[PDB]
Amino acid sequence: MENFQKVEKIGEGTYGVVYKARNKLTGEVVALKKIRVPSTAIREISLLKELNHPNIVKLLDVIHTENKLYLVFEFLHQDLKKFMDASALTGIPLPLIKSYLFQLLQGLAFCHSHRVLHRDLKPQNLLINTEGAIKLADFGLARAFVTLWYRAPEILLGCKYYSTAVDIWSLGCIFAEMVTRRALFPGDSEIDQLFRIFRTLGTPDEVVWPGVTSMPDYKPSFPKWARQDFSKVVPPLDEDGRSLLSQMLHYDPNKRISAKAALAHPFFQDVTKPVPHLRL
Ligand SMILES: CNS(=O)(=O)Cc1ccc(N/N=C2\C(=O)Nc3ccc4ncsc4c32)cc1
Repeated sequence: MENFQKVEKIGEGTYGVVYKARNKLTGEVVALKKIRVPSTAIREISLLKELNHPNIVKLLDVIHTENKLYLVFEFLHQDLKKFMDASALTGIPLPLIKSYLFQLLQGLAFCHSHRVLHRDLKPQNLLINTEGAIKLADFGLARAFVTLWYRAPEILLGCKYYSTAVDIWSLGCIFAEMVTRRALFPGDSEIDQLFRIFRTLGTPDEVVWPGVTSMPDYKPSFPKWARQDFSKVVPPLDEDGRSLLSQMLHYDPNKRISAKAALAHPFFQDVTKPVPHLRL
């Protein structure tokens, strides 16, 4: 805490405040996260600094002093949310959307292989740089240690042991948002969130989701809505994209496409790595 010079507040998070800081020694610019200390957390966090991948924000150091916990991460200048706002008028070029989705899936496939979930993906957690790369931030902090727009159905229905599938659902929601320039399910409460999903994808039943009527928060009194055509939901997206999106938004967590299989989807046959025009 004394070895860093806080430059600016980057924003309050779920587990703490994040600051852009300069290492008073090395002189390097980093992202300092003050966690708002259980031994289990220390161990779980420790395993994360060994998780290195080009599409994951690197956890540089863990400072545990005076019974306080600070996480030092690599620093990137902008998040996807800010980039989307800046591109609201023209929208993000399809090639860039494809590139970003492709890299995010590589990052998830890597984390999922090590059995590490995110559980709380959102545009604010996706960081981009001038090189055309995009990285996932906050990976694993949920295990070691409010927007509901990207929350998977199983979580909303009370399933306690969710899987890697919840991250695929969130990514599918972000995918749709980049394409249409509007959040797909902008709920303002848990029941509103659930109902917005049902009104679009249809109220789930035992046919599409075996075991759904046995979920802890499922109510037989839920209204029964019909499923809408994806052509209406994400209009400009081509057939390959709609096909991939539909598999990312399958109700049944077991039928939902995995990150690895998504990487082989036809939608990515012509993927490239364009460079975005960022205004820092
Ligand atoms: C509000 N968007 S903006 O682009 O205008 C300002 C801005 C500038 C940089 C960043 N980067 N933030 C982060 C960064 O560089 N590394 C991180 C590691 C963990 C984490 N947990 C939550 S954020 C966050 C970051 C995020 C916001």
